[PDB]
Amino acid sequence: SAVKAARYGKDNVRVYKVHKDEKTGVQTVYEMTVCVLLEGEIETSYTKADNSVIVATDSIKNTIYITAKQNPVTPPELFGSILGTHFIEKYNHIHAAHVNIVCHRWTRMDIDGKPHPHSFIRDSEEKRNVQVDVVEGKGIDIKSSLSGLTVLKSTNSQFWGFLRDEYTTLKETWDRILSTDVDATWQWKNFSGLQEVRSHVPKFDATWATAREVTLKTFAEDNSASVQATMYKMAEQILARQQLIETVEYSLPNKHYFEIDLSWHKGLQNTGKNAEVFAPQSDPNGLIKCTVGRS
Amino acid sequence: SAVKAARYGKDNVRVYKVHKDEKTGVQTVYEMTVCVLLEGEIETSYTKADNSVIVATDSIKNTIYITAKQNPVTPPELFGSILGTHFIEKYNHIHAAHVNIVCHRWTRMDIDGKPHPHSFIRDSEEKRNVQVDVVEGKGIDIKSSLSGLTVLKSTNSQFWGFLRDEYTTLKETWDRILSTDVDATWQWKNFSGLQEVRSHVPKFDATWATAREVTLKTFAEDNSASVQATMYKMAEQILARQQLIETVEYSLPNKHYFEIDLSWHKGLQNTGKNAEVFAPQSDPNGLIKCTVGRS
Amino acid sequence: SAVKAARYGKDNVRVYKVHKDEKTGVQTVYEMTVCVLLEGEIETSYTKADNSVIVATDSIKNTIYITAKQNPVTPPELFGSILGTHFIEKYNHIHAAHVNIVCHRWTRMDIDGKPHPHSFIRDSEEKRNVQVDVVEGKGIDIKSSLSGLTVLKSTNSQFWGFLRDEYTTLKETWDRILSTDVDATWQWKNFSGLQEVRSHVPKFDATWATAREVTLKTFAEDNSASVQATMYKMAEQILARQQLIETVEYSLPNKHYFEIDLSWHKGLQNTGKNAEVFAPQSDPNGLIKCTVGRS
Amino acid sequence: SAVKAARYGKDNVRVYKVHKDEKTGVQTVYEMTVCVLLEGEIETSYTKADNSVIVATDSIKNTIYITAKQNPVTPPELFGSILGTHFIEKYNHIHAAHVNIVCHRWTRMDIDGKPHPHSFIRDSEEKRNVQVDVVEGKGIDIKSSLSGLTVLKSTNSQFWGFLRDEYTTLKETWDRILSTDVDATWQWKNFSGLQEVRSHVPKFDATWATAREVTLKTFAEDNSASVQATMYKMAEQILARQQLIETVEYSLPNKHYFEIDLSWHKGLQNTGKNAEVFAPQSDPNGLIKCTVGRS
Ligand SMILES: O=c1[nH]c(=O)c2nn[nH]c2[nH]1
Ligand SMILES: O=c1[nH]c(=O)c2nn[nH]c2[nH]1
Ligand SMILES: O=c1[nH]c(=O)c2nn[nH]c2[nH]1
Ligand SMILES: O=c1[nH]c(=O)c2nn[nH]c2[nH]1
Ligand code: NA
Ligand code: NA
Ligand code: NA
Ligand code: NA
Repeated sequence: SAVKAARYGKDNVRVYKVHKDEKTGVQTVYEMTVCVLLEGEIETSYTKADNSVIVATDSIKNTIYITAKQNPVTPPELFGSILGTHFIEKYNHIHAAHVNIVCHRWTRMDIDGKPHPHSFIRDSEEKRNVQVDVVEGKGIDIKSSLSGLTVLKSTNSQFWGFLRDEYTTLKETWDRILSTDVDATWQWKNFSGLQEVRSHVPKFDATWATAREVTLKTFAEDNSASVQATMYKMAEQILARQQLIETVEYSLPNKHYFEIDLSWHKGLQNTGKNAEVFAPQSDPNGLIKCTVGRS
Repeated sequence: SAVKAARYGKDNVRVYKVHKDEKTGVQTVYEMTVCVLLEGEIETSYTKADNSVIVATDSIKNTIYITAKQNPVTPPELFGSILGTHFIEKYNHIHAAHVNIVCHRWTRMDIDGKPHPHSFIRDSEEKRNVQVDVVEGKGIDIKSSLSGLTVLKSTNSQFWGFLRDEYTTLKETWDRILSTDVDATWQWKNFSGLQEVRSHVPKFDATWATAREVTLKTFAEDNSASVQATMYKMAEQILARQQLIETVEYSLPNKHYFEIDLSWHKGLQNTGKNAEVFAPQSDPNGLIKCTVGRS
Repeated sequence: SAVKAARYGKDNVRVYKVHKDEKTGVQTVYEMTVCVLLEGEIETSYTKADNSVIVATDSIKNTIYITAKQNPVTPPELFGSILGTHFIEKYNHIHAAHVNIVCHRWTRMDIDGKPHPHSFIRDSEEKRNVQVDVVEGKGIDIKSSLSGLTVLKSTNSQFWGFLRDEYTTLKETWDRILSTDVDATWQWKNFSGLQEVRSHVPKFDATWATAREVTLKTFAEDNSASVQATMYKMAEQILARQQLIETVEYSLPNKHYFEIDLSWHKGLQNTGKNAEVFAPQSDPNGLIKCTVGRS
Repeated sequence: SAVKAARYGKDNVRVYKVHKDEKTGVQTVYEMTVCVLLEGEIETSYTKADNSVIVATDSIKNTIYITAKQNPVTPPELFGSILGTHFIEKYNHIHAAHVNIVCHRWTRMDIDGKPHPHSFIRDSEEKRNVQVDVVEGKGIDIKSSLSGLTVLKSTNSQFWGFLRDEYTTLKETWDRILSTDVDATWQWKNFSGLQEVRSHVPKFDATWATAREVTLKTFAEDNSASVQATMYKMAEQILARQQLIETVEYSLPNKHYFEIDLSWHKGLQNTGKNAEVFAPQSDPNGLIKCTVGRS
């Protein structure tokens, strides 16, 4: 037997950082969960009990904190690139670093219509994420995403004209509820290294905001023919607005809300045009994915 | 042996309701999870296998949907009171109904600065809840709450002057992070029945809003001496603003964020006045509770 | 306003302890999650920012570890009683301690048919719990429980003869699936203090084992008329076998498995006597409770 | 823009099946959660709102139930292969089916030392899983796994001789706790189609049992030099015992248990040889992966 692939590191490293403006007194907080996995010439730790090639996972944890102390942690694409580059430059035998960062929301509170200098609310479970793969001699590959964005529209969704055979019971519909949790990923063109990532820093926050805005506006405004058709419209728009993106991937569950026939009870009408009360279904759920790239 | 207490019913009943304004085209959605447990002369179902006294839990589920079809589901204090009263009036041998409702957030989307007629976002995991106990001959007892409101302030929290003995290692501090998940409950004066609950309908939403506003403003503005002192200030204010409330209860975890000493690494300064990077602690956590009533 | 009730302490304190037999080389592990909440003359910490009355929650955490170092942690009824008594004896102004312990399963591995001296498996998510309330001048109240015991029987469950009215759609049945997660609590007679708890130490593990054995055998063997009737049989037996128990409480969800009518597809028969494939329902669920005491 | 990749289907389909032996009266239950995602000539559903190419996700759900009614659901490798093959054969334009199955434990109860004919316990949260990819013209690729197997050993784990630099604080150790949740995957050689999968049916359960047995015995008996070294030993053995396996992958968290220094309290000794009470750490955790194949 032989080691075909190996990686190891530290997962679930929670990090908080505060920035304090001495002039204005305003404080800004960042909170993330970080995972770093390393690859390189480490097979002998597996096959020969040779620990000399192991950068201890505990040391990786220390490094994340030190790096956060000495560098900006925003945008996460930059922080991830700095963190990954550190490992491949510092250790001769480490040739790839894989950094995943989940950013948690701490939104500044408005108290009596004015922004508070040091108080924050977790205003959503929505996350902003990055995956950064730093590979020696091959540059920096970055996938940015948003996830956990939960939305619902109560009308202006349709689903008709699908395949019908002996396995089909679903009725065609011209008016249904559509609800989903959005997971959207945009993949950046490969960067040559840190200098290039730094050159594009302003684009990271702007592209996240664009992806979010396009997702929300398209969801709200599209008279949806299917989840498939609506998600494609979202992806097309994002690719149009940022040329440094190579692909956009969406993964959308279809979180079903079922009509409840109450006609058995005093002829109560609660279906079709009369539907007011519905049963949200926890499971099963449709799951629709697509990756959109350039012609 | 004897049955000392018994209750039974249906839990985890998910309900969605839509209101459609025909004039304006605006739609409004409500989503809840409902639990109803009944008590009464039902001991023989336990001791003698006498199912004749059992209103089937499946029938309770049907009743929740029917009641939602035929009545307002907002404010939840009203819906809960209607639902509970139904069971005690309809069934001679059922003498108490216990209704718990969790309301989920579906906040209207703003698209290009204007409110969208039929699109919504789950803008937080914060819940608004009610517990309604409807007891035959004893009226309606209602406890309203908010829960899952997660906040953090990065300064203006202190904790010093606590008891010090041979079990104490905690250092006194004049500047720390304070973060919590707020669970706040206000207990209404007993109502005589549905007519009285209906008479006070406008007070329910207003009191929820007040409790939320007081919680946020007090958290943000108090230079906190302890979680204990800050939460008391919140409760005092709520009781002052709504005379129909008898008690306010808060249950607050103290979600710790620890300093990280980095001095071992090149004399890096990251404690006290120099603290920028912290380690959020998943567990353990302080847990502070208090119930405040009138003199 | 006035403080009507207050308690505070540390929750989610994870503790592991190992016992090493020097003679045999056998090791035994215990893992628990502990919560301790205190009450006493502490109102001024809330109303006056008087921290002098506060035993810091951090100190409570330290105390749990120290107490685990210096005492047996099994049975948990004993450990909880020791821990609670410590706080009321040590601090003049603390008058009640509320200790909750969740015990996690670490079951010794069998390797090649023999018990391994130091390797363990989490063989179930089932917990053994205690709630110990130690109140100055009022002794020690202990509630022992098991929870998270998930079982299913595929036949020998019935449900017929329930109330039928205009809210009822449920069909009577003489053969259904019954599945539940068992939560069973037995309440001990009040103990005068630690000496008395110590006097009964052997009864704690024995009564837990009896409660578990009775629950499993009754579930498996009863041709169940309802969840209500089966759970009463369990409680009756436990009370018969341990005279120091005052009450037994069961809380059982009815985790529904629905028939799937497949007759629309080539006349496939999958209902009644022909039912083979079912749809487990995540929600809603029945919830049945009862507290059984002595005549 | 163009569709680069697309797949869609139904996730979280819960399925239960019962087998009833008419001769012996013994019943056997199976419970699974199934996901099926399809690929093929479906791009126009995304780009042109052409639903004619969509096999509705609801129909996929129906198909899972029908297929479970008409076929064995064990071993899951077989059921998954049948289910996947159905979609590629039935629909001309569907060219790949991706089937994921999670099998839940329902272990027959022993009552008074004898196996009960129709009562079961969820004796662990451990799962047995399969991923089956059925691709038209390319056969059937099967990855079998176990996951959620949680183990702990209290001694006979070491970790010393790792890299030490200015980022390192971890002390070398010759005696520590090792605890992990095992995720182990074995990848079968490609099968040409259903006939070949059927030919190997007995090997599936046997290989699962072997993988489990090897994992447990190796964990218990290895005087572990590192997680890396121990996991390699496991993988090597599995590959030796089943020639139809091409690779074995392990993913193991290192769930840390920290010593607690209590020396500040009355010189209490609880470190090194005196360590009895430890603090289990919820996060962060080491994460160690490896894929082992043949020379
Ligand atoms: O077994 C281990 N492997 C590692 O890579 C490691 N790093 N810290 N502790 C460790 N333990
Ligand atoms: O055992 C049961 N008890 C009940 O109260 C009930 N209601 N519906 N099905 C039921 N099953
Ligand atoms: O606000 C606090 N209250 C307390 O009781 C406490 N104990 N430790 N830290 C604390 N912080
Ligand atoms: O938008 C949808 N897409 C689908 O593929 C589907 N299948 N059932 N309902 C559906 N809705
Ligand atoms: Na390198
Ligand atoms: Na009544
Ligand atoms: Na006392
Ligand atoms: Na095909």
